[PDB]
Amino acid sequence: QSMQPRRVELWREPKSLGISIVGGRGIFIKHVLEDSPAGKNGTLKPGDRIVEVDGMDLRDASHEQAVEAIRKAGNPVVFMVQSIISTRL
Repeated sequence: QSMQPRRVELWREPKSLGISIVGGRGIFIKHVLEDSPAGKNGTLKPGDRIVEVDGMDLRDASHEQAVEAIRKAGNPVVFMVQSIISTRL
């Protein structure tokens, strides 16, 4: 698998997007709600790194910065996500 971030579009429903995030001083997905736009997409999982939202860099974002940027996203919400991790041992 490419270790390039991948584009993920979430379509808002008139409630939440369905992700819990942690981190930020990376931004990571902690949980995905099954019955939500994130759950329905099917490709987002705990541990995924959110690197951009709607073209905006979140690599070095604070937690609060990320939260606002995602809350203030339009429709669809476009994420770039890093889903593959390699670890050197």
